[PDB]
Order: sequence, then structure tokens, then C-alpha cells
Amino acid sequence: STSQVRQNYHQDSEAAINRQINLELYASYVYLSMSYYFDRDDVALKNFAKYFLHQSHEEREHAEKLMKLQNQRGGRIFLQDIQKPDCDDWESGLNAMECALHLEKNVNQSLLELHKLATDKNDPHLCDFIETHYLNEQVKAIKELGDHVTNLRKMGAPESGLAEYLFDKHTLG
Amino acid sequence: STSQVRQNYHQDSEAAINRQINLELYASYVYLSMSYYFDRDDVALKNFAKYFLHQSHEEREHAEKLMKLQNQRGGRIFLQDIQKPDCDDWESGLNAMECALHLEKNVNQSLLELHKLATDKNDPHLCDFIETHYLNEQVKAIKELGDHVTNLRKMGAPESGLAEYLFDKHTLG
Amino acid sequence: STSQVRQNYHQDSEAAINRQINLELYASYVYLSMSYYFDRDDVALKNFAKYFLHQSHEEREHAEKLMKLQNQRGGRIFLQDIQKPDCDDWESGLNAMECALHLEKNVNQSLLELHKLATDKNDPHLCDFIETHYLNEQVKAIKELGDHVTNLRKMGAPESGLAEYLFDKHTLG
Amino acid sequence: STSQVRQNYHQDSEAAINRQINLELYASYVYLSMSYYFDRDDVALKNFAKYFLHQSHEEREHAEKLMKLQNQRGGRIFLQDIQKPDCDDWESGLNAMECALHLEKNVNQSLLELHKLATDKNDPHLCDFIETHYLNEQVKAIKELGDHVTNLRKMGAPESGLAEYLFDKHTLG
Amino acid sequence: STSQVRQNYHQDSEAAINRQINLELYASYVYLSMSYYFDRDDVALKNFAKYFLHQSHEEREHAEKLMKLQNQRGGRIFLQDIQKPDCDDWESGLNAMECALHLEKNVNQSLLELHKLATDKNDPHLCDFIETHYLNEQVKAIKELGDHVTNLRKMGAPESGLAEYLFDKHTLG
Amino acid sequence: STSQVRQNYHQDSEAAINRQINLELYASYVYLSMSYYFDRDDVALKNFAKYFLHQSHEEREHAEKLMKLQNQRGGRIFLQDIQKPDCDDWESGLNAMECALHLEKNVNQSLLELHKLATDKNDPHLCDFIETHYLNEQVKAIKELGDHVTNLRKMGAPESGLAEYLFDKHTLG
Ligand SMILES: [Mg+2]
Ligand SMILES: [Mg+2]
Ligand SMILES: [Mg+2]
Ligand code: NA
Ligand code: NA
Ligand code: NA
Ligand code: NA
Ligand code: NA
Ligand code: NA
Repeated sequence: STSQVRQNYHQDSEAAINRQINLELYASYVYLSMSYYFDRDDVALKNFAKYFLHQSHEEREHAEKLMKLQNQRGGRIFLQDIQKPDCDDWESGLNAMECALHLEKNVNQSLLELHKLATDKNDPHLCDFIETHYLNEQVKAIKELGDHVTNLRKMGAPESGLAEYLFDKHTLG
Repeated sequence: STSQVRQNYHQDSEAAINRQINLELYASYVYLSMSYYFDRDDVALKNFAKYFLHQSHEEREHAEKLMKLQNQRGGRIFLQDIQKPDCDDWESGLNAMECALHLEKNVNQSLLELHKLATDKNDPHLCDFIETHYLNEQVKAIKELGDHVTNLRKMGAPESGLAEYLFDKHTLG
Repeated sequence: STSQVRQNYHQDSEAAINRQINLELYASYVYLSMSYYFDRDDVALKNFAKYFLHQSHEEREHAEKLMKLQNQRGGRIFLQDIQKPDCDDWESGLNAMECALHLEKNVNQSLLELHKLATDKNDPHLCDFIETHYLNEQVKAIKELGDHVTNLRKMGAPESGLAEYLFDKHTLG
Repeated sequence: STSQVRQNYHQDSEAAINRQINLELYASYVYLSMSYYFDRDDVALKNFAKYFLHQSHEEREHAEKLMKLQNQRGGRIFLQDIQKPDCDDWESGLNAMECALHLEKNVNQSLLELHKLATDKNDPHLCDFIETHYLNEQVKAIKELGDHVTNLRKMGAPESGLAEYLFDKHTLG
Repeated sequence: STSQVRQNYHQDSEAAINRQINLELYASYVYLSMSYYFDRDDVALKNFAKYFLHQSHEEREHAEKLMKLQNQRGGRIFLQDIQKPDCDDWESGLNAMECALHLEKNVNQSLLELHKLATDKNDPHLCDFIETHYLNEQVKAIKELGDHVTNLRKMGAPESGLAEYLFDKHTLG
Repeated sequence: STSQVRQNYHQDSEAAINRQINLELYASYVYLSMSYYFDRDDVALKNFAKYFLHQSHEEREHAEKLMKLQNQRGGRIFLQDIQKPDCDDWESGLNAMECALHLEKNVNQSLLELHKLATDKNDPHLCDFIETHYLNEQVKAIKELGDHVTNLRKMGAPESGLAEYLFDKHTLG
């Protein structure tokens, strides 16, 4: 049953990786929802739509990298349902950015728990994988989203449709 | 409530489009599963993995095109859970190709029902969308998968691991 | 009297095509009016003017393509007066965009009736002509105009002359 | 009510410019009719069709230049119906060329009356606009059409279908 | 017996496709005959010969595309004899063009019946195949041949050997 | 009745050339059948299909060259029906190659009879035409097909579907 390649790879780490794969696919799907919300004719913020679609594809890439890791270490991928996002209507550019920030912080929390598990199981390869490919990406994503939220709020979003319009043009465009 | 852009777009068509979006995302996820099955160290068919990953990304593109359609017509996207694939272990290149063929024919059947609905609702734009972007794609995909299955079977898959090896190299590589 | 090329081309289809030619020329003339309204010294929205002039020329192209169709099928073009547009003064960028949206939806409705007639007369060539060259063009145009209207309204048009100014610059420029 | 830019621009000149705009659009529409007459399967003179389509587009350009003038001077464009051309069937290349010559001379006569009005109102800018952009264009167009008519008649048009064929090929092609 | 790829493909459609393949090969052979008629030393119209040879090859391409369709849908090609053309001696450029026009209209009629059958069997893929690849091609070909016939007749074909000579040079060359 | 160009061209040679034209068109049609047999989803040997399609087009070229010869010598082409091939289902790559070899040898036998006739009628131009353009082409084609048959048989065709697969890839691809 044990993979010929498997070495120093705990069952708990394998399970946590599978959970992280599901979470990344969930995040991708959330961003997809947000993108096409901004593509609606009654919202019509093209650069918001582009930004979130880019994020969706990036999240899928993260999931695929975790799957590659799983196979590299001799674990076995077990996929689960990808839950639909919490919202269909994201209300505003600002609200979407705040929800994205919340999502990214939740993903980061999951990654930090995964790193703690890897450290507890004395799996330095997994710890290094998480540090190298995920933790700084999360810190940067959170910083960027926080900057966006700050700018939108200062500009007067979401009540100032001019605010969101000009943010869409000048920051995201 | 009605979109300012909506014209000649039946509620049943909007609902059927949402169902098709979900089906396309499901197909993408199935192909993702197959790809990373072939990336396993105990299967190790790199070109199978590449082929199915390509299909996964293509299916995501199809879903995104349907979402774009939905917004173009003034319908509203409602996402649902993406169910996990039926298998975690796809057993063989031949078995994966047969399951892919079955999947593509099911997607094609859903598209045909969508076309019939569009026709019944006298929605020529939707009909020609389906025709132009999907139906021929499906016919081609089904033909390609059938060709693959025929070749694998004739070569002696799945019992001939040499068969699958050489198919991976010469057809998919 | 019958053209040597004519085949499967109903008199009702020929008449409907002539009506569509007139409607397209009318739309071209409406857009011409809007363009030069925005070129007025007391309006001075250069990119609105450019946008509507482009639309005017596009509508002329659509009319010419219908005339080419008419001759291809062996029907005979009968031109009628091109009525002057409903307005001389279009009041605002937002009002012009709303009137354009209304115009495009009326043209689309006429095209849909044309398609239904073609279908009823079992004229698949005409049906596919309409589908290929017109229906998607209309859907796209309606979506774009709806997006413009949404943005203008959210920005505060037509009372915010700053709104229209910045829309002219950043979207249409 | 008076435009901030308006200076030395008589109401009669503004009205005459509006009349000239309508006449130019009428001429464009006449040429459009002639072009697609020659595109008929039972006439089939491609280079006649091309020549008259070019003239149609040129006439629209002339109308647009007059509209630009109108706005530059602070007059207000008032569009009227564009009357359908006098003929649907132009009978022959020679007959179309003769009608075109007649049309161009009528347009030239209207321009001359416009110039006389400008002169009487001591509007040197308008006079020089007409002189610079229109009068020489008309003289050239009339000379070209007269040359065409002379050649066709000498060749034996309209009774010599060979005549029209070879003229189409060698002069207009 | 049923192809693994076959889906929504009626036996009547398969049979009609086989009939269309035969008709296209017949048309190719007719054009071949016409081409080499014009290559005769006592006819010597090189550009007629070239035109009809081009048409012959185009018709073969159409047949091959129908065969590809047949295999794509999982039908089975059944070839039949290709009947010899009705004439060995085509008498004149004009007569050949008229026979070509008649042939193209017959092929178009067969395609229209095929489309009607596809529609009746609710085969939107087949319908759109026919619409996309064939119907417009036929309309264009019929229009071109009608234009040629009109020109030849007006020039004085077939009694004016000068007529046919100059048509060969200037239109077909 | 006699062509102005005809010189030293026997009626028997003209008739034999017409027979050879028909035989070449027959061979082209046989190869077309074989090609699309290999394009079937249940055979799926793309390079076999390509090889035989190439042969089909080559055979058509041979027929056209014979027609050109016929006109060059002042004979008159008389076309006959092109009989359908003996098979619809060619069973295997090996069987198709063997049938192709048989076909090529039959064509060669016909060409040798034609050369004997030309020699008997003291027609050195025709003898040279046959020698230069046909006899070596036939010898090469027969040698190539024999080589293919030898390789397939040695590899284990037609029972080894791996054999045919790898031949398709490495020789014909
Ligand atoms: Mg269609
Ligand atoms: Mg000449
Ligand atoms: Mg090998
Ligand atoms: Na991520
Ligand atoms: Na798909
Ligand atoms: Na239009
Ligand atoms: Na003019
Ligand atoms: Na054809
Ligand atoms: Na040959």
C-alpha cells in the first residue's frame, strides 16, 4: 500500500494537504463568482472582473501545485465537493474586496496550521514547501487586498459609484 | 428586477445555462482528477497527465464562456456545489479514456437538450451560441476520445503496460 | 421576372430584408445625429462624438451587408426614405446612451422577427446569415450600451457634468 | 440661445448649410442605390458597383464636413428625412453615369447658391470653406463623369453590352 | 454495430450524407469534363479551363469534408458509382456556365433537403455543419455563375467568339 | 472532324488513353475509400488515412495528365462512369496495403499494354510519354507498397494491432 517514494510523510500531513487542496479550489471558485458578478450589466466594472478572474486562476494554480506535492511525497489525492460561494451577489467592489481579504486570511490561517503540523511531524521538506510557495504569497495577497480596501473606503466606496469607477480605472486597470 | 439588456431570454433558458455551467465545472474537475491520477508515482504516464490537465483547463474555459453568455443576455449566474468525481483511482489509461468519452457524451447530451429548449423558446441567438461554440467541439472531442480508446484497445490496453507506455509516448506525447 | 440565381427565397423574406435595410440606415442616421450633438461647442464631449460616429458607420456597414445579401439571393432592393431621428438635441451623454440602447433593442427585435420569418419559410441560409452576422452583434452592442448606462448612472450622470467628462475620458477615450 | 463661439454667422447661412447637409446625404443615398443596382446578378458590373459605392461614401464624408462646419460656427444642425432616390432600376452604366452627372451638377448649383449667400452676408470664412472643400471637388467630379459618359457613348453604350463590360474593366477597374 | 461515438445521428441523416457525397463527387467530375473541354485545341479558352478545374478540385474538397463529417458522427461511408457527366462537348463558354449554374442549384437543392431532414430529426450539429460549410458557399457560387452568365450574354456569347475570348481574358484571367 | 493538331495518333491509342483515364480515376476513388476507412473511429490510423488520401490525389493528377495528353495529340476525351471500389471495409492496414499493391500492379499492366499498343502503332511520342511519366512511377509505387506489406507482415499485422499502430507511427508518420 505504501508508495515506493514515500519517506517522512505523515498521514496527518497527507490529510491536511488534501484539505488545503479543497480550500484552494474553493477560493478559486469564490473568485470566479466575484469576477462574473462584476461582469453583470448592472455592475459593469470590467477591471474588477479581470482582477478576480486572475485571482481565480491563480488559486487553481495553487491547488494544482498542492496536488503535485501530494504525488511527489507519495500521498494520495482524495478530492471532495467544492462548495458554492457564500454569496451570489457581492454588492459592491468594496464588499468584494473585503470578502476577498477575509478569504485570503482564512486560507493563510489554514496554511499556518498546516505548517505547524508539518513542524510537529518533523517534515522539513513540507515546511519548506509551505514557506517557499504559499506563506509569502498569502502575506502579499493580504497586503494588496488591504491596500485596495483602504483606498476604496477613503475614496468613498461603496456609496460613491464614482469612487468604484475611478478605482476600477486607475488601480485595477 | 429585469435586466436592462434582457430580450428574448426565457427563464427556462437561464436555468438551463446555469445547469450547463455547473456541468462544465464538474467536467473540468473530473479531468483534473484524472490528470493527477496519471501523475502518481505508481502510474507515471506523464502525457496522459498532460492531456487530461489540458482538458480540465478547456472545460473551465467552456464554463466561463457560458457565464459570459449568461451576463450578456441579462440572466443571473447562480453557482452550485461542484460534485467530486465518481472515482479517485482511474485504474488505467484506457479506463480513463473510456470514462472521458462517457463524460463528453453526457455533456453533449446536455447541450443537445439545451439547444432543443432554445429552439422551443424561439431563441435563435442562444441556439447559434450553442451551435457555434459547443456542439462541434463536443463532436470533435468525442471522435478524438473514441479514436484513443480504439487505439489503446487494439494495442492491448489495459493489460499491456507496454501498450499504454507507447500510446503515452507516440499519440499523447 | 424571377432572378436566375433565386432559390428558396420567399417574397416575404425579400420584403422583410428591405425593411431591415431601411431600419439599419435609420439607425446609422440616428447615431450620426448623436455624434454631432456631442460635437457641439456647448456639449463638447469628443469621445462621445467619436463613439457615436463609429456606431453610425457600423450601422451603414450592416445595411450594405443586407443589400449584398438581397442581391446574392436574387431579391430586389427597394429603398425608402430614411426618417429623421426623433431628437435634434440628445440632452446628455446618459440620455444618448439610453436612446442608443433602446434603438439597438428595437433593431434586435426586428432581427428576431426576421429570423422567425426565415425559419417559418424554411430558409436556413437566411436564418444562418442573420445568426452569423447580426444576432450576436446585437447582443454585444446591447450589453456594451447597458454597461455604459450603468456606469454613467452610478457616476452621477446626467447631473454630474464631471461624471460625463470622466466617462468620456476614461471609458470612451 | 446664441452660441458662445458664434461670430459673423447669419441665420440664412445656417439654414442653407442644413439644406446642403441634407442634399449631400441624399446624394450619398443615390450613389448607394446605383452601386447595389450594379451588384445585381442580372447587371453584374462589379467596377461600376465599386465606383458608385466609393462615391456614396465620399458624399457622406462631405455631409459630415458640413456638419462639422455648422458646429464650428455655432449653428445648430437640424436633420430632415433623406428622400429615396428617383429610381430603383438605373437601366445601364451609361444611364447611371448620366444621372450621376445630373446629380453632381445639381449639388454644384446648390453650392454656388450657398457661396452667393455667404458673399451677400459678408461671411468670408464660409465663402472660403465652400471654395476650398467643395467647388473644385464638384468641378472635378463633373469633369470625370462627363468623360465617362463621353467614353461610354462613343463605345456604343448602352446597347453594346460589350461596351459597358470593357468600360467597367478598363476605366473603372 | 453502433459506433462508440454515435449520438443523435439518425439513419436517414447518414443515408442523406452518403447521397450528398456522391453528388459532390459527381459535380467534381462534371467540372473536370468542362475544364478539359476548354483545353481542347478547337476551343482553346485557357482561363475557362482553369476556372472549371478549380471548381472540380473544390467539389472534391466538399465531398471529402462530408466524408469526414460522416466518420465524426459515427456513420459509415458507402460509396457508389460516379456517373459520367451528361455531356462530352459543352458547346461554348456560355453553355458551360449555364450548365454549371444548373448544377450548383441542384446541389443547393439537395443541401436544402438535407438541412430540412436534419431539422426534422432534431440534429442541430448537422444543421449547423450544413449552414456553416455549404449553404453560403452555394449561394456565393450561384451568384458568381449567374454574374458570369449575365456578362457573357450581354457581351454576345456564344455567337461572339470575341465575346468569349475577352471574357476569358478579363474576368476569368 | 480531324483535329488540326493531330499527327501520328491512332484511333486505338486515343481509345486506350480514354480507358487509362478511367482506370486512373478509379484508382483515385479506391484510395479515397481506403483513406476514409482509416479515418473511422473504430480503426483510427491517421497516418494510413493520410497516406491513402495522398495516393488518391496523386492518382487524380495522373488522370488529369492523361487528359492533357489527349488534348495535346488532338484526341477527344470521352469520360465513363467511375465504378465504386470493390470494398467499403478494408479490414486492416495490411489488407489495404495488399489491395493497393494489387491495384498498382493492375494499373501498371494496363500501362504496359498501352505502351505495347503505342509501339505497334509507331507512336514514339506516346511511348515516351508513358515511359517518362508513368512506368517508373508505377515501379516505384509497387516497390514502396511491397516494402510496406513486408514490414507489416513481419511486425505481425493484421492480428497485432500494436504492429499496425507502430507502423502507422514510424513508417507512415
Ligand atoms: Mg447556425
Ligand atoms: Mg480589351
Ligand atoms: Mg516505438
Ligand atoms: Na491560494
Ligand atoms: Na465542455
Ligand atoms: Na445594425
Ligand atoms: Na458632395
Ligand atoms: Na459542392
Ligand atoms: Na496512377
